[PDB]
Amino acid sequence: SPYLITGIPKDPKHPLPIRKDIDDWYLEQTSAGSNRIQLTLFVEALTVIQNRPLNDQLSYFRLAGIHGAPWTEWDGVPGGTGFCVHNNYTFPTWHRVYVTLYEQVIYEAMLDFIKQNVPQNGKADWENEAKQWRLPYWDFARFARHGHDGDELRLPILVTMPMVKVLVPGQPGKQLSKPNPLYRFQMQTLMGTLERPYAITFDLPFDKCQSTTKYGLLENYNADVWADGGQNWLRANLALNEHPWYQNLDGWDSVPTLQDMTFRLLTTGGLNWGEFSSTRYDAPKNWMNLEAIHNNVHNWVGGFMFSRPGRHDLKLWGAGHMSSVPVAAYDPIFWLHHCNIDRLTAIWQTVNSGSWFNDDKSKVSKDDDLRPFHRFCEKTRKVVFFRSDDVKDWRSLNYDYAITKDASRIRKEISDLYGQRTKEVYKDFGEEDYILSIRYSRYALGGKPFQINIFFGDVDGKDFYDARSQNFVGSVFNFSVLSVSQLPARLAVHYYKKQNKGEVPTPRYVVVNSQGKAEAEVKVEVALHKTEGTFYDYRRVADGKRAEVDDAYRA
Amino acid sequence: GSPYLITGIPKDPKHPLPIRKDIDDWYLEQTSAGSNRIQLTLFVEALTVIQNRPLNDQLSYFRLAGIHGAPWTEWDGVPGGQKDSKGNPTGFCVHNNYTFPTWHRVYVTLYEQVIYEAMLDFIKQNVPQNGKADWENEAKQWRLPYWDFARFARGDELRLPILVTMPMVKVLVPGQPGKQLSKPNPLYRFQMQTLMGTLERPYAITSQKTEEHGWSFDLPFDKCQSTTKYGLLENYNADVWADGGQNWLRANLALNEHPWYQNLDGWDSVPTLQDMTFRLLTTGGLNWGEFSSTRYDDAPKNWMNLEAIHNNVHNWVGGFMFSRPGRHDLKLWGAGHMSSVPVAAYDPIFWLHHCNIDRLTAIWQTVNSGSWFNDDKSKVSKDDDLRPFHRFCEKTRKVVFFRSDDVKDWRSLNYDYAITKDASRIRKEISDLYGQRTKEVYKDFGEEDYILSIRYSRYALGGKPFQINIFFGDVDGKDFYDARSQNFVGSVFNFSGSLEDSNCDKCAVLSVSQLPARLAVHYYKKQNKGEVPTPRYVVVNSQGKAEAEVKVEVALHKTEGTFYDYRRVADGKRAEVDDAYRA
Ligand SMILES: [Cu+2]
Ligand SMILES: [Cu+2]
Ligand SMILES: [Cu+2]
Ligand SMILES: [Cu+2]
Repeated sequence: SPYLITGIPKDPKHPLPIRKDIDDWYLEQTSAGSNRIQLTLFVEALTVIQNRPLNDQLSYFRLAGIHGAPWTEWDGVPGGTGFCVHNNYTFPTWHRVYVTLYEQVIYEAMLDFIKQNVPQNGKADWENEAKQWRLPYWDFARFARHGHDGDELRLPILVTMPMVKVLVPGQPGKQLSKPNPLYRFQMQTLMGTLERPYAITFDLPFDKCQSTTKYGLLENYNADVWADGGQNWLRANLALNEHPWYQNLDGWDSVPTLQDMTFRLLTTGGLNWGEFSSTRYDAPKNWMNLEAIHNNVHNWVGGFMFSRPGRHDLKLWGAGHMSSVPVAAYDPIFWLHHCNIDRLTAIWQTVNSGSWFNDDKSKVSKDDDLRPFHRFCEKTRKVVFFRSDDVKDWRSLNYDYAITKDASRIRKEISDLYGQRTKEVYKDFGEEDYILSIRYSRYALGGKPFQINIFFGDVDGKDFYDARSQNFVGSVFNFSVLSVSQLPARLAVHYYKKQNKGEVPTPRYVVVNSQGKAEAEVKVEVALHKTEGTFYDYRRVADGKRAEVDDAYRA
Repeated sequence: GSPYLITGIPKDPKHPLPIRKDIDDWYLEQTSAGSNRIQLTLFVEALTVIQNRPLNDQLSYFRLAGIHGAPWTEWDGVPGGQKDSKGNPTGFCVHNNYTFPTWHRVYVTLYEQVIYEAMLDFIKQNVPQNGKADWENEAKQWRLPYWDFARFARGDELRLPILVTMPMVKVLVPGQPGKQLSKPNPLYRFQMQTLMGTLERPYAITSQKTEEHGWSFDLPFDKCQSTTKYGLLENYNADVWADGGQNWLRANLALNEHPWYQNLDGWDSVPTLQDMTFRLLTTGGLNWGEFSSTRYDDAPKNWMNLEAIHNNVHNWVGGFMFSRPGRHDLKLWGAGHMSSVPVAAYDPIFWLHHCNIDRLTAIWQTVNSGSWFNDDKSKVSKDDDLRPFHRFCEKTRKVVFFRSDDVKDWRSLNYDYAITKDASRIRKEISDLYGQRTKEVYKDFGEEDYILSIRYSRYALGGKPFQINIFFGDVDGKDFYDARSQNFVGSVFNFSGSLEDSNCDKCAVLSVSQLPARLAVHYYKKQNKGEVPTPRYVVVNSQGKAEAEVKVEVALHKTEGTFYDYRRVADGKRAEVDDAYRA
């Protein structure tokens, strides 16, 4: 302390190693053409980091603690209202440094593991693998690879495995199945009981969790179930593949909204940095932003609803860490999600070279200290805080992405990964585009999170939640001066028009809280906009209206 | 060593006949203000010890579970490797025969006894001298809790036990009052150190894929290190199958299966499992052969049987479909150990399920006291050796196998159930626990009853499992699976295994179930001008495809007045599905 964040140190033998897609990396590592060493190193190093004591500021707990709860100091920097930047233009750059911190800590732990565990004849080889390793990213917008015995988005293979097989150093040809540190983070006692001042202690019972969970916290189950609510990865995958309700009807092709949004984000030109970088709002075509997409992914991975009114056999609710800004960083997938958010930023930067804190709005924030992150400044000869300009070129942190390495085919790569399905399905219909604009206050529920669901047509007063809900079009999640997001609406409008003799729909919205109830006093500005031509001159064509729900479902 | 005499927990005169408690009530008591938490600690610690015993210890968890089915080895000196008349591997368990309840009664007792013996060891080893008397007192009161699968958990719904849904559980630290430690919960799952397909010879869990003859399973159980509920799905990386998880919410959903229409607005629901259980316990006049088994030997009202209900619960807890054809974002399939005869006993909930099956047998015996292997068909099986379970015959002074008469009075094994101890109240208790909701919902409609009869062959797919789904109305050709499927009425699961005739001479059978249909008929009539529905059936395999060649006799029957004299009113017909969904 101060812990100097440098990125993995430069070695001439390892020029700008890449952060790989975690699925591609896992498949590579578990093939006979791999020594399986990088997999073993990541698992063993992250296990050590997770098991470190709380007084160790490089423990997993304390590293995750930087983001939000328990709101303590870190690296001598006063804390406590966490350190993470949200709803501001430094959202991408603060998180760029945070991810690099995690990567660097893991690398250092890998080197220690080698020193304590690897025989002499293997040390050079194991060190060599550690120096080439970079933190993989979870490509949340790319169709998963599978046997096809359709295509869908998925959580990483590794995140869905409670156990993982790794090498046993010193015993050639021997492998052992061990608990997988990417599956969850678990402490030895409930997090609400940790020694002061680190206790996690909220309208979700995170104090009653020993393990991080995805969708595992539901009301009206015994509280001891919450100690480890499990990883409902199939449910998370379902949420990640959110799309309009009509697409589940026979005869229609589906397009995951997350992929459509990500394709739009990467291919739409002309945004300034303030528009791209954040939900912050002090041109609705420009409201598709990195942070809003990131917010929905948090929601879809973790779940935010603890309850639902009424009677339901099929229960699609359930809450978990990733939906909650104070505790999301405890879930190991947090870091892989943010690794991809960093990749998306790098891609956008590559195809928008001039647009860096350029506009009058974001310019104010450019020189913000990115607390609590320290580095040694070459220009002033002293320890300072990171600033956004320090990480404009992510390569200065000694990592890269394949997609930005060979950027000569970047637009082709973007289309191949994120645009094929959208184009395939859109091309069946007329050359017009529709988008939804959404503007809200993140503070509208006193700071509490909520979800804004939009519908075209009649709203089921007892089912206004998800893609299973009649006439659902899409959602915007308040992960928590206004905030904005954008949704694709082209295909949902087409369907509505087919049922309603060509009429444009009124966007109807419901604001849903963590109890699954509709909030009547949260203002949301929603509008539908149309342009001629396909997205790959928008005009407002319908104003939003709040939908009513059943009395028992009202907050 | 051998023989291991199965006696039940030894008699302690301080506590003459302790009760096997409802596992949720017991857990709630053990964690409530006022409780010492000693029994919970003992069960967790003892079961953990048993689970960690080596494969060559026949009292290890693995070897006890191994008695039921795979890997089909010897136990207590009784040889394994049995093959049925078609060459299929067969284990010791009895299915589709009238000794189904009595074989399993002894099996559950074995488990309980082994756990109790491990509790005494734990106390002698870990508990300080000044606390040994108190801990021994609790161990001697403990009996294996039952999972009441048909009781609303504390709207109302059926649920897996609280304890089974907890990956971790807090237990006492013996030498330190007030102190607890969270430990992995041995009731959540059973996990070995390697994939079960790679265990030391001869214990590996392997299918007949590289065997000389027979069929046993095709789900990738050889690729599991842990037992799983709904965790095995096709088109995911095989490393996910090492531990597919406990999808307990999905299991709860299956356990609450009811007709499709009940999810529409304005309708009250009744869980079919509870309605079936209430019918099973209250319908008079069945003989032992009718009650005890799915086995049919040559009146549909008497086709509601213990084994069929048990079969459906196996399916609902574990899942049996590995895949589904076509495009589906919401994935309701997924398979696991409890659906599969060869490996179900590895899942710790198996024993709690069978504990309740034993309790249901005891309840039924209590209110049908003159019906014990009483009919010509079942009397033939009364004296079968319940291999591999040994006991001492006092009369001949030799070790013999258990036989059904030895366990007619379960109290001879030194346990009881609250519901059979206070027998004067038994019918009121059955109503309070299993009948209140059925009666409240039925009362809104006409005074008449409808039931579906189902007769099938367990061996229709060469031993493979399948599920028979019944519908009233048009069947969705891409969705013919469960309560989410349009017009679904109910299901019958073929908990399939070998022919279990290994000892028969070479030179020398149908199954039945019954479904409630009253409420579904009411809804169908409401949508079709009062028309009586033709039951439509689809036979579904593990790949989620319809088997057109599996023959099923389905009929709808009606009586005047409520069940709490049936006449056939419609015959069933097979429904076709989409071409891509056809086997
Ligand atoms: Cu953040
Ligand atoms: Cu985030
Ligand atoms: Cu059995
Ligand atoms: Cu069974």
